[PDB]
Amino acid sequence: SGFRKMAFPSGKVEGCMVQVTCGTTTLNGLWLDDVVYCPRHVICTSEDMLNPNYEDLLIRKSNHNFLVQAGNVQLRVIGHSMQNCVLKLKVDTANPKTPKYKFVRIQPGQTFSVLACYNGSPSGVYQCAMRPNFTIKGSFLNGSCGSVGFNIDYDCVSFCYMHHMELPTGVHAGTDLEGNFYGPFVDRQTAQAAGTDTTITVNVLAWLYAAVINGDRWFLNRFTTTLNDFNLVAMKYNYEPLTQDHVDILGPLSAQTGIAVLDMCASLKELLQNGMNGRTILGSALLEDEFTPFDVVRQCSGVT
Amino acid sequence: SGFRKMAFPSGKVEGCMVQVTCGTTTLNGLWLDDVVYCPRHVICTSEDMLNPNYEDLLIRKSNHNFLVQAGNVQLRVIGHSMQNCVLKLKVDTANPKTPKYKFVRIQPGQTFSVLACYNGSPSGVYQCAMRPNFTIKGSFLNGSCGSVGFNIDYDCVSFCYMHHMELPTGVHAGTDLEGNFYGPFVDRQTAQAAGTDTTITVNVLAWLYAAVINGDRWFLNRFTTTLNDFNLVAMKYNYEPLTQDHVDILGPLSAQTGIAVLDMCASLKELLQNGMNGRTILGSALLEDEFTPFDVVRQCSGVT
Ligand SMILES: O=C(Cc1cncc2ccccc12)N(CCC1CCCCC1)Cc1cccs1
Ligand SMILES: O=C(Cc1cncc2ccccc12)N(CCC1CCCCC1)Cc1cccs1
Repeated sequence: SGFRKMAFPSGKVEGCMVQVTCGTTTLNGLWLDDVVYCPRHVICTSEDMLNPNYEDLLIRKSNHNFLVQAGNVQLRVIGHSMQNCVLKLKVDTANPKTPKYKFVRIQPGQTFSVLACYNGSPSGVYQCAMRPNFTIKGSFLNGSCGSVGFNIDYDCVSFCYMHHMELPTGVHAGTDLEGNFYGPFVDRQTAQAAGTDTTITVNVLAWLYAAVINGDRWFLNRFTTTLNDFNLVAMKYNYEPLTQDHVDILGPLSAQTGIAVLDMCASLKELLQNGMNGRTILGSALLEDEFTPFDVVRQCSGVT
Repeated sequence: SGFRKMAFPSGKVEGCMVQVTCGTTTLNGLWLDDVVYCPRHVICTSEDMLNPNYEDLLIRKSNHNFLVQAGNVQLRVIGHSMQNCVLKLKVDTANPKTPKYKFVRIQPGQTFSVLACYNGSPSGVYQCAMRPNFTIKGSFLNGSCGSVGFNIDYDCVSFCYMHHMELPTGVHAGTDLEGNFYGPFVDRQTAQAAGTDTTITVNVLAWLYAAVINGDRWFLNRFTTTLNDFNLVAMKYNYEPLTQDHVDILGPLSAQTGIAVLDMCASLKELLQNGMNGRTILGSALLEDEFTPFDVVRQCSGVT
């Protein structure tokens, strides 16, 4: 029992973190096989960020201008290319610690673990989610760029995010491991507003199911609702619309607790309309939306 | 910017996790050098837990009754002893992945990372704190015993906790790596009530400092208070008394923000007396107490 914001063990990803320096800029790189993946803004100075032309800036760089350090040993760069907003630095040594891996592009509402790094060294691990506005509410300081987001399925590490940016609003933006930004963000130091940060309804429902499993049942009411009625209330409260795909995805949690999905929706509806009244659910005073139904099942079953 | 409940990278501790089986009971062990540390209740059946006499139960066990598996390879047990509530299983192979380590006994209010394990395999990592009542609010299922709590200082892993128990209240109890329980808990399946779970005031103040650094300043008021006046309010709200040692420990955060410790105490006092009014601080609707002043500084500075 007990329910925690849990991240995947970071060991497999720590073994991939390297330091990439280009000129006076230093950030993190991900070393998988004989390729080092890093944000392309490693080639920029702070002044360049206002209006960078990456292709032109890259012309003035050669393999030897990219310094890659794994531990206290330097890696030899034998090739370099730009794929969208990431640079692929081909090195002469395959990473002996390369885990089994995939590059996946996640959807909003999907959660992942981040291994925050500075100078190629891991400093911390936390769990977060891709917000519906395509931002992540991370914890990143200057130099954290190149830190990655990932999920683990037994032994396979699915890399889904690479950190690139902090918007003026203090939220974060980044790309998948192919260099494509999540959302409409660009790697320029320019006015970029995130968009409405809606609550991930399916994740809130999953977390309400986790609360019932773990004993917090005070919020359970005697009502039920329909998808349409529930969505009228969800829209008013800046909650994402709930689909039949979401109801289907909550099926196993519905079965384990004996609580139909639409009954849990009615309980959520009253929590939105009446507030918590100074009460908590799993030690939280707000409705948590950064646990997917898969995370709730994984944590409550004990997947290793 | 951004502030997250961050755990230490778990890699160094993942390399120590082994599976210990005795008879029909299986739990986790910590393999450091040629010794495997595990809860002594690995020798008990579910029936034995009601009234175990560990010394007598242990007499019927020999080195060969303890099965240690690291990965898919079995380790040879060449010696066994009971130190308080942990068993030390001497194996014939020193762990090739032993990090630099210490066994420390933490105080209440101190935070640590837990690598939750099942069958010697890591399943997740989260950050928690030793509560003032000596319980931990973890996330542990049956089979999680032997999972450890730790802190990392650069390359040294300080092991501070080993999971043993879940109290009827759903909270957790465990020992330091010498087998001594935190608090008055015993490894018996018997009625054990935790005691008042007070809020760690010094940690709440540290987190209020983190909020100011990260831009959430709405709670800052025009008042100040004294340690005695503040403590009269803190007692009423089940908050731990604040000492001059705590004020001293908050000095660097006070300096970085320009906010005197007693001014932050007055802000906290009004938050306790008036509530949040539907507002949040670092995306939380309650006052967070599981970040020490050291954690706030570490996260805000970027210690690797
Ligand atoms: O946002 C960052 C990094 C960053 C990330 N997370 C958190 C940050 C916190 C503080 C400062 C910076 C942070 N950029 C890079 C900073 C420069 C450092 C020197 C060399 C040239 C880049 C600016 C842009 C990238 C893309 C579009 S604007
Ligand atoms: O509390 C646990 C483990 C546990 C921990 N965290 C979470 C748990 C969740 C569910 C069940 C159990 C949990 N004990 C061990 C369970 C037995 C399993 C079979 C063999 C004999 C022991 C009972 C006691 C230990 C000390 C005093 S009473």
